[PDB]
Amino acid sequence: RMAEQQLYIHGKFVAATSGKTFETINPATGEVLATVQAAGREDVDRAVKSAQQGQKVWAAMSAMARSRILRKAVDILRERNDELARLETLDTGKPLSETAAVDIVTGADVLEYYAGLIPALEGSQIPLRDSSFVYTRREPLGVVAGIGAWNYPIQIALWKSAPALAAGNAMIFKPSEVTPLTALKLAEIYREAGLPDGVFNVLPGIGAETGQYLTEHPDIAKISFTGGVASGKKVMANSAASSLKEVTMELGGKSPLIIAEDANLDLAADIAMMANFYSSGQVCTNGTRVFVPAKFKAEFEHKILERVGRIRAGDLFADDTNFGPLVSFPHRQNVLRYIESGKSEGARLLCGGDVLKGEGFDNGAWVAPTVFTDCTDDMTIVREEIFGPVMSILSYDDEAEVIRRANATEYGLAAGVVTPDLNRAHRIIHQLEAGICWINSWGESPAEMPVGGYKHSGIGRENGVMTLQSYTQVKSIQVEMGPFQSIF
Amino acid sequence: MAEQQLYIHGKFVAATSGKTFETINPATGEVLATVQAAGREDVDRAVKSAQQGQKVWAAMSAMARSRILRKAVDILRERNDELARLETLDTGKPLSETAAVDIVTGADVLEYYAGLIPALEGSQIPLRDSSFVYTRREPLGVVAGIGAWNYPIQIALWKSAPALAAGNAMIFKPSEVTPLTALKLAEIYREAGLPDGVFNVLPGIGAETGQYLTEHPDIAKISFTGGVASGKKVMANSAASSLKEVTMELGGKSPLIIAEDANLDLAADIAMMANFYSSGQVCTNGTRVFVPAKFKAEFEHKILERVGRIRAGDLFADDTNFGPLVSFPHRQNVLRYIESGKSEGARLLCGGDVLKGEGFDNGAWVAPTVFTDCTDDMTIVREEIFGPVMSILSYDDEAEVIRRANATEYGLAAGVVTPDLNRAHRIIHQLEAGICWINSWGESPAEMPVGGYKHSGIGRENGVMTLQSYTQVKSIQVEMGPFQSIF
Amino acid sequence: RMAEQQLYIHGKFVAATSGKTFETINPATGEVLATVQAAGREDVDRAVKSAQQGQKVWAAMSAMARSRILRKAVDILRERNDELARLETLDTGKPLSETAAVDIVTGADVLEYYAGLIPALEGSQIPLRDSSFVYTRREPLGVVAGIGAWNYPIQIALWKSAPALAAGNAMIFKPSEVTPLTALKLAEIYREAGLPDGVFNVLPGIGAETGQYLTEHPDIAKISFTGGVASGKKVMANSAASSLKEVTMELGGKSPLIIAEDANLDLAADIAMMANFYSSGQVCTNGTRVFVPAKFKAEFEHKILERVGRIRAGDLFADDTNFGPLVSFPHRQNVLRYIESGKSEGARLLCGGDVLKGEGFDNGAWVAPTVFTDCTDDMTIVREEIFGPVMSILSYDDEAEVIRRANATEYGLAAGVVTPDLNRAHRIIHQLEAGICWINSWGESPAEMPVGGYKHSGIGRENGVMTLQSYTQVKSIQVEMGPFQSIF
Amino acid sequence: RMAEQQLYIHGKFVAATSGKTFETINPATGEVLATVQAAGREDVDRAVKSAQQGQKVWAAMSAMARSRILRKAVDILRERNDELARLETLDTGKPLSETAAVDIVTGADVLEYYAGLIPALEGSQIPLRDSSFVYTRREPLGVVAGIGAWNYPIQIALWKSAPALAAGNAMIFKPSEVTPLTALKLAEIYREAGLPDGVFNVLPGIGAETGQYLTEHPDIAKISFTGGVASGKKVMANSAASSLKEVTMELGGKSPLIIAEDANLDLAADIAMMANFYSSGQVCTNGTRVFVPAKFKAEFEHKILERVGRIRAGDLFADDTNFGPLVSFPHRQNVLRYIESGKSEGARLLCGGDVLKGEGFDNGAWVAPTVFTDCTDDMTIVREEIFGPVMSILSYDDEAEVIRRANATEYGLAAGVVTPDLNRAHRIIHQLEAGICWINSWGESPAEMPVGGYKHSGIGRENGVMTLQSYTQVKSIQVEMGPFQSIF
Ligand SMILES: Nc1nc2c(ncn2[C@@H]2O[C@H](COP(=O)(O)O)[C@@H](O)[C@H]2O)c(=O)[nH]1
Ligand SMILES: Nc1nc2c(ncn2[C@@H]2O[C@H](COP(=O)(O)O)[C@@H](O)[C@H]2O)c(=O)[nH]1
Ligand SMILES: Nc1nc2c(ncn2[C@@H]2O[C@H](COP(=O)(O)O)[C@@H](O)[C@H]2O)c(=O)[nH]1
Ligand SMILES: [Cl-]
Ligand SMILES: [Cl-]
Repeated sequence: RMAEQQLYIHGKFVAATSGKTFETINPATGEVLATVQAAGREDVDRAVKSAQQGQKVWAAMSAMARSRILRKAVDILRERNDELARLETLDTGKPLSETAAVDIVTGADVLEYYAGLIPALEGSQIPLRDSSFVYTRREPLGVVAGIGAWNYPIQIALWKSAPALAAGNAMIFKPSEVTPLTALKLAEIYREAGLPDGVFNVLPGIGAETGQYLTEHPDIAKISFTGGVASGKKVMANSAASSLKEVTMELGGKSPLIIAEDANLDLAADIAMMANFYSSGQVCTNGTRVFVPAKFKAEFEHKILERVGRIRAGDLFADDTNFGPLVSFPHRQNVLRYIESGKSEGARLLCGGDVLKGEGFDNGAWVAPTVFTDCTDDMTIVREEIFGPVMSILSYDDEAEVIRRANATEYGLAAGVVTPDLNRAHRIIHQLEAGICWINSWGESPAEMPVGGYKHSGIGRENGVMTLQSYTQVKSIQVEMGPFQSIF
Repeated sequence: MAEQQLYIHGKFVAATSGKTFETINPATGEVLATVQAAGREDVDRAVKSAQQGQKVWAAMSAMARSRILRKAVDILRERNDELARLETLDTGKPLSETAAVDIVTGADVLEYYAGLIPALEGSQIPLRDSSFVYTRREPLGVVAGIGAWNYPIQIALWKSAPALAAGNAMIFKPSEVTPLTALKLAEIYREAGLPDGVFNVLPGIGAETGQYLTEHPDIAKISFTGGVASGKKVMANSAASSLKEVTMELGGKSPLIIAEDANLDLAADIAMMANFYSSGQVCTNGTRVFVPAKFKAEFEHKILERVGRIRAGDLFADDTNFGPLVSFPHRQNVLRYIESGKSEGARLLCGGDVLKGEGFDNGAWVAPTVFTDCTDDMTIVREEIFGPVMSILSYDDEAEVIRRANATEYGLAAGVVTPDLNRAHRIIHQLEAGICWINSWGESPAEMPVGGYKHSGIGRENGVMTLQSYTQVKSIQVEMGPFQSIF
Repeated sequence: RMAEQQLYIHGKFVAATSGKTFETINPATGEVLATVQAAGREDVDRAVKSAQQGQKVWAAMSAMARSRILRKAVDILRERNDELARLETLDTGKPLSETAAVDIVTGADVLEYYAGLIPALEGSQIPLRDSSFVYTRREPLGVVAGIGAWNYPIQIALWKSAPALAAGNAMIFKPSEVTPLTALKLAEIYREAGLPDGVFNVLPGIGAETGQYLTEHPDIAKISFTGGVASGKKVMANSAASSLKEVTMELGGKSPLIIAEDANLDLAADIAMMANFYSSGQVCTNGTRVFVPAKFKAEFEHKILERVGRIRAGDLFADDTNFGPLVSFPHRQNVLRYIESGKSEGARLLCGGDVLKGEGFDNGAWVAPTVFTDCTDDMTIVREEIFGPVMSILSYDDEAEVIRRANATEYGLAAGVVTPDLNRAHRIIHQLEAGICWINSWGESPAEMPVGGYKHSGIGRENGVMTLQSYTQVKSIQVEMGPFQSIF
Repeated sequence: RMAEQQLYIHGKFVAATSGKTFETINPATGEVLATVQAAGREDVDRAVKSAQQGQKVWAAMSAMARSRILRKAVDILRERNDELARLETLDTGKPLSETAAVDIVTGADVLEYYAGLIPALEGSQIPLRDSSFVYTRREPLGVVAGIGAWNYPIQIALWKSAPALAAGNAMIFKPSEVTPLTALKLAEIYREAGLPDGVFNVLPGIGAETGQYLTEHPDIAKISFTGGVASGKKVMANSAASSLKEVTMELGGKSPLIIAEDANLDLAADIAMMANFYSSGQVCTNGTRVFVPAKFKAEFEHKILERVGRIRAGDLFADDTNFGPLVSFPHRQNVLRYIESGKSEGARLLCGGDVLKGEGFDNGAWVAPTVFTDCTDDMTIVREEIFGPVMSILSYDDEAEVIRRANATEYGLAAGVVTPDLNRAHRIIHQLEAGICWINSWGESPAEMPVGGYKHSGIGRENGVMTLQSYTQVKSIQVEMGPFQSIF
């Protein structure tokens, strides 16, 4: 077993003063991975004052000095990629085949990206007249808070802290109570790279206490939240009631995958598989509404079933395992409730629909890869994000119809189209009300590419140059060199 | 005047609320007009009208949109005086202000954004020979603006100009105190060729019409200007309902720092313009004036001399430069703060009472008021008054004044008066405010982003960035290589 | 006959002091349109001193004051579009069906575009440390010169003067001696719009004198030239040798049009026609090397023959005329020599190849629309810009081959591909060495879109936000607020 | 002495086929440092073909892969700083106190800066209408050539190669024949960092042969030149006559230092010293015209004499040496000619004016720190760049006068003002016709700050984000999804 996990405040581990702890479970076995201390209201106050002190040191350094420190953190993350991925697999249940290739690789890609952009962060200068001009400064916000989710723990920590730190802020990061372990490791790595004490503090805890204490704190200038749509609305409200914080939200979706009448169905089946069953379906951007032309539906169903049969659940550290248990046993219960609603509302179950059983599965939170067909737009499984391995296949007749049905949702995160035709690909994508659109692919999220939701799926964006800027605030300065005229 | 209706889809329409309210002329106490209030059903009609207009509007070319907004600018320039007189009647601000500032600078911002529409561009990012990303800056759709009463038509233009320029339709709710010019603007936009529904105006009260807007599920963004308390309610309800993007321009308690090397005639002029324009009803006003102790007595003399030249009177008279407050309930709140200053030991330098006599007894007048000997714990020093109440505070050294200038939950504006190169930039760089003026006050060019730090605001208005903030980024990856599935 | 045309200097017409004149001819009839004064060395020096004085007034105005004046000029151009187009047709020989729909419309579009961008022209601000920061100004160059070509006289005058003026400069414009008339009209329009005197001066003359005097003048900060590749090299040399001027050059090309194996051949033929025979083939961006798959070549040739048979030469003011004479008898002589070279080098003449004869044609320099096929990469007509209505059709077998052959040229101006396939369209275009690339279209040049040549086809760009910036020069300013340390 | 120095082509040293060599002299002793092979016409052609091959590999890599390789070159340069600085001191005669603190540090600072910006290099996307859009690519130019100067050999090589490589190009670099050695070392360092073979080739040689072969080559797309005004005009002409290359030129200046009437004269004297005597006056940006108010002139002259007496010439490797010989004996002869010109025209010699003599100086190309006063705007030493340690002090009476005199020159490189007054500093700087402006300082050139000349002092800029973009060329691509309409 691991040692009791403490808070990370001001460059060292420190005991919480809340007197409270929680446990994180290994979802493959049900065993306790670690007991974790929970940050109380006073621990949060201590973290903010640590962050205020560190942020001043960090911002006073030169831009290239900050760049070099983050680059050293990148180097450590590349060296420790396999070790960090193994820890992430234990905490999340995701196969090592995923965590060692994606989670830290792409988290570090984003930190590496923003490290190089720090010196390009510039204000503007605006001439008004010969005797007066304006210039702007992109100043740090100060202390910002990141609230992470459990499906990509260290990647989310990196995607939130990289731009925040790169812009000259300190960040207090609260990982999900489900998956707190890699965030604490990241804090140690940042310190090892030379990040000033206090610039990245980590506070494990539960949302109702530690999360709320951060969102309410008067000296936190911005909150960045990743999680479910409902919890997001609550976070965003509480941030306004306290001190009118800036907000960023990356929430869930019900993203449509549109298969065009001229699509190759093997390619379409491969994209739908990767859009539904990666990380056991626990991805906010998953293409869980798969729209297929009626004339191709039966053949598409056959190709999905063939690929589903190739899914390899088992030992999460085995090279050939590509499917894991869900992150927790309560989450499995929620996915199973959705599956039962699909059955009772008349969707046709093509495969899966139950837990996995037998040696090596009975103690883990496993759900079989599940595919429903003959789905309709009013069904619960079609309208609501499930966050488990459940694909809904929907038939359609014409392009105008599928665009309307694709857009007829409160969600807005991602979308995609499969077509070899130039006009159809751009024409359709331009009409879809989603922030992340994939043509003949799914899932790739380059550090350069801003990502976030339309409508109820988000506020603001992550990644790209714009996100570095969104972690600064503009100060406009007018220099008046002419004589000032008063009307009094 | 005739009973004022809602403006929905290019025409005046009766409200379905069965409710009305009155707007009072603050100079006479008389009712200017009865105004229909938009109910929950009216808001839904406005949204559906806005959805229809926005699609027509967004389908036009960028230059087609530019030309239509430019035509609205031409109409606003022509009707500057007519609109200003209506603004004066509704707000109590002197015609000397409304005819020179309110429509002029409102139109300036609309004109600025009209020209930037064709420059609104996405990006393209190569990943590898076989895949690239490009982005679109798409309209949000239907957005809502909630205006304040101190600059009714200017606020309406500063919100609607970037929103319309970005391809959105806007539903605008003016303050119930000052609803009249927003309705005039709606007619002007239509006359310019704005498609029906792209700018709808829904007068009403904040507790009903404003709340219905913040709650509507099909509104993508709310832009609010007003007080801090009302703002927190707006931003909460916008999140609880449909997770709207939000922009907030709130009040402040902005510091004016007079340096030890400042010319005191210049410093006094800046302090005057920072406190008594629009009778002190300006969000950015420099209501905490920090003066070095060694010059405090002389500065107080120079302020008193200039206060003596203030000309209250007929708001349509050329030489009038001071008006009544926007309403009698607001005057009562301002008087509550003034009495707080007296009881907490601040020294009254001038004013502090209502104005009396022929032509003033019927208006909501408060005399220009100056407190000195102020300390950082006083209520008048800590809280926004939004009336003509200057607070003068003494200081000894530069480090102190910076700490005290920043020791506030507000973050809107700030300024320094000094002829020294290093001092001006050095001090300004350390102040926690979004709008900083050196050797001046109040100028807000269309090019210059403005908004608050800390409790004074969220987001910005004006400048290129605000046009972008009325769009949403769509990222599109083109994968020309063979897609690899691990299953 | 028109009245004698004078120089335009400092807001009024003025006699040249050179004592020299030239005539501009109506290319449809041979009649003298007007006698035109030629600017001498002293006239250029007067124009520069006028421009220097006007530029200071212009640059001192507010940004929106400049914007409003250029917009008034736009409004005048819209109102007089048909009158100016008729003058352009008389001077150039291009059909009114073209000049009234393109030349002034698109010239004014660019002026309107830049008029609106003036307030967005901004510098930068760069923090170095707490005690020092840098800011930049985008200052006007001062006095710049534009040298126009004869195929699009007023359009070029607008595309050069609009960004130059919007950036705060004065421009001295030298129109082609072939086509000086609309530039003089534009100068009056600017003044009527409120442009300060001296900000746009126009100096007709011949290239060997007036053009050379401008390129040599020591107080002209930049030369922008449109013309042939050969003449361009001469101008760029003289500008460097005299005073080290900044330079922009829009030269000719031999642009490839690649027809993919999956293209609809009616669409491909329509694009090829528009890419070769608009303005009687006198267009720098024309797609004069048409690459067609071997298996479709015969059918494509038939479709070209059918469309060529529809070309309607005749009265240039008639609605149905869509083909005009070449601008002059010397230019037709050169085109005729290229046609004869094609015949003698073994290319197969598909149609045309001769002068037009008979009533209405004997007085103009008309050449029949000409198409050569069976062309090979070594032929003179394939390698060299003809600037007449001469299409070369080349067969190809595979995609790698056609990209190689398309790129095997010193020219670099434009290119295009015809294909409905998403991957093919972007994949091919990304490999073509040209600045202006069209997918399933040809010729459109939006004000927003920077256009210019690779390799020998140009230096710099016109249109787009970047061209406004390129008519400014960057000044960097460091404010050092810390104590300066000397090592001596 | 060193072994015969070879060319660097395609990742290795290779013997030249020209049969020609030249020698580089140690300016402190007159000894031959090394015999160096000169690249011939055939050698330039091999280098270009090597560069074309390397550039294709380099450009095909990911952006972050290119960033990492340039960052490894940075790390090696930091490590080998002292070794490289000693070599630079031997080759240039600049004191080790300079070369070890400035030359490699600031060269590497720029490489490090551009390494981080590679992922931020983005094109644009422009919607035209629902059925058509434009997007742009910032493509590499291909093979570019940089031609270096002798005063900052490795710094110039880094400032040219860093943006060029970061933008995806290969560069062929020709160092000055006076100082060829550190460029060859840089070529090895790049390869050691993982730069693909051919991406950075170094061709020592003379300007009239090797330099000309580069400017003439048809497959080099851009020339970047740093040197004198005269040779620049020659280079820019030959580049146009051959293949219409893009050009950047960083030439000399006669930059003014304006001392305001409210300036502290100790600060002004310190700024004037650093603006004139660093690198023994061999800096293009030097403030060689020092304008002082008449009322302060006598006191300022005394303060200059005091500080000139503190200059410590001697052993270039001694810690306390801060002044060196000139780069070569022929260059000293030209500097002496300028000094005699000052005497013959009646300028008053305040100090210096002769060679240094005695043990340790008789064998080196030493010139004493020289200050002329009572200078006027028509004097040769005032009008012409000397590129030696020669300060000219000019009296003035009022602000308008000094701005006019500061600007009355063909040069435009730098300028500066000394004043504590807010309005005066910005007011004056905004009116000066120079690209590089310093307030209350001199000489600092941050990687973020674009630098280059107005008027005859240059074309284009170096450093800053704009210089990364200027090493790409814009390709505009229109996607037309609507039906194309032909008028034929
Ligand atoms: N998008 C998203 N949804 C989540 C996440 N965690 C839980 N959910 C969703 O929220 C609900 C349960 O959340 P809980 O109340 O257990 O935190 C379920 O609908 C579940 O799918 C998360 O990290 N991201
Ligand atoms: N690209 C281009 N070529 C031109 C232009 N004017 C003339 N030429 C070319 O120059 C040659 C003869 O014209 P000249 O410039 O000698 O009068 C021919 O090759 C002709 O096509 C022009 O404006 N653009
Ligand atoms: N600005 C500048 N001038 C130079 C440079 N090298 C030589 N010069 C100047 O050019 C002239 C000729 O010197 P040369 O080029 O033959 O060494 C002299 O006035 C010399 O000072 C250089 O690298 N930069
Ligand atoms: Cl491990
Ligand atoms: Cl009236």
